[PDB]
This record gives sequence, structure tokens and C-alpha cells, in this order.
Amino acid sequence: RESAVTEALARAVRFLEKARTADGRWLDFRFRFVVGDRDVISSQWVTAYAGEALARAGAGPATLEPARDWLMSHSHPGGGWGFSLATPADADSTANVVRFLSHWRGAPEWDAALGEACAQLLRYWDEPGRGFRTYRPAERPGWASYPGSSWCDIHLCVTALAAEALHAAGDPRHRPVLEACARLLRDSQSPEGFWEAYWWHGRTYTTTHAARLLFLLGDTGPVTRAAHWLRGAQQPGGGWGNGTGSEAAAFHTALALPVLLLDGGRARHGAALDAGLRWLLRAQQPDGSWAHVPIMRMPRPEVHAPWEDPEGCLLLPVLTDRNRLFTTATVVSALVDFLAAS
Ligand SMILES: [Cl-]
Repeated sequence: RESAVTEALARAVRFLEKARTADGRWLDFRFRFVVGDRDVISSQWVTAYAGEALARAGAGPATLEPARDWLMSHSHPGGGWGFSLATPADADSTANVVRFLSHWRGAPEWDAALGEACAQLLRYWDEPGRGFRTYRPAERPGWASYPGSSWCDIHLCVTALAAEALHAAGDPRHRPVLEACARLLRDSQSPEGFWEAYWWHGRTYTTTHAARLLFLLGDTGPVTRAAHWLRGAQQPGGGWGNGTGSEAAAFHTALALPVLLLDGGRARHGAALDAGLRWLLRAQQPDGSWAHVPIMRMPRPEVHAPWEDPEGCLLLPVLTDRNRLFTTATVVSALVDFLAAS
């Protein structure tokens, strides 16, 4: 029923609203890096991702504007955004900012800010490779984004989101970049129908973003293949895990459902969608959040294909969002997709 889903969405929105600092920040992915004595925690990246999800969920100006304004007043001085101001900037955090700022398209001042944010994202564009590099190689000084590091490779997870971001920003001049990204993703899809990720412990994350990019360009064959793969991956109790064998989790379920909604929604995948939705409804915590599982991997800089050795490739243990803000935002996005479906 639309009602049970509307209620779950409202509870999740409230969870995220209450977690925001007064000055506009959502903080998550706290962890201890290999070098440096104290914890890092994501500000810019998480704030943009949460903000974008809340924008799609129809959160009001009181919720959204402080986060937008915080990002605008807390960009990296060299340009763009990153994990936090204490890290380098990166294409993925910058792409998330672009996608969030796209919600103010049509206001000339925001059109200008959006255009600037896109130009910052394009500093990570590699025309010969047809994709985006997460980190730009910096020759000098303990963050592992130095020349030849796999942290500065073209990454498919980032490429898909960056292309989605440029699509949302709406500038027709970016269409050749979009098309090139889409060609790389089309060429990189597994025969089974998933995509691998660099930064994500699983086959669900790239799949959601790549499928959606190809959907936006009207290239739906890859989408059908992805949805077919997800149909098989669905666990007996109706949730999805990571697509490399893990048990059902909220994050992965929220990544799977949108792809089915792009491949005929209830007219083709009704039973699978209903089971995934019920899984999310039963799993929601009293506070309106969903429980985290380990989702974000940081590979050793010498490892270029972490997907071939998920457990063995790691610089540090696979990261979760201990505040549940990234996981919950992902679920919010999926519920919005549901409520939009016939
Ligand atoms: Cl910061």
C-alpha cells in the first residue's frame, strides 16, 4: 500500500532531518585512516548525498538550504568537494554536489553555481579513457592519491554517478561526455548483467548508477540485463545482499529496487518489488533509519582490480556509515522511486 511506504519515507526523512547539524552538515563514514592519529569523518560528500535524497523526497527549504549553503561555503580552495575538508577533493564527492545543486536549476544564481560545480567535476574527466578518475594524482605530500595509485584510476562507480550528475545539471554541452561515459559502461557490463565497483564492496552500487545512466540515454538493453541479474540475486526473504554472496541488507535492497522500477516496474517485476518493499518496511528501525552493513572498500593503492579479490585487496576493513545516514538516504531514494511508479 502507498500508505505504509509514505509513512516509512516520512519516518526516514525525519530521521535524516534530526541528524543534520544546525549549520547544515550530515557527518558519516567515521574511520581511522592508515596515517594520522585521529578519526576522519565525511562532511561534504555525505551532506550532498543525503541532501540530494531529501530533495527528491520533497524535503522543504528549511531542511535543504542549510546543507546547500554549507557546501557552497565549504568547497575545497583548489576547487570541488571531497570526503571532508581534511582530505583532497574527489570526483565522486564533487558529482554528488552537482546532483544536489541541480535541484535549484532555473534560478540564475544557482544556474551559475551549478555551472561552476560542473566545471570542477570536469577536471576529473579523462577523454581518452571515456571516464572519471576519483582522485587527481598529486606528486607531493598520508592520503594515497599520488601518481600511479589505483586511487587515481578511472573508476566505473564514479563514472556512472558523475555522468548522472551532468545529466541532472542539464547543460547540453556535457552530452558528448555523457555519451562517452555511457559507451564505457556499456562496454564494461559483465555478461551476467552487473557492473563491478572500485570503492564498493559488491556488485549492486555500480549496477544501479550505470543502469540509470543508460536508461536516461534510452539504451534499455543493459537495463533489462541488470534487472534480470537482480531478479536471480534476490534472497528468499525478499531482500538483496551485495551481489557477491552476502545476506539481505537495507543498502543493497535500496540499490536493487530502482533497477526493477526502470525495467517495467510492477507490470514486469510486481512480486519481486513487493517482497523487497516489505523487506524494507519490516527492517526499518524505530528511529526511522536502517541498519548499516560494510559497504565502502578502500583498496591498497597498488591494487587496480579490487573486485577480483574483495577480501584481499583492502588497505583497511570495509567501511560502514555508523550514523546510518548514507544507508538511510539510499533507502529514501528507493522509496521515492516506488511512490512515483504506477
Ligand atoms: Cl570538513
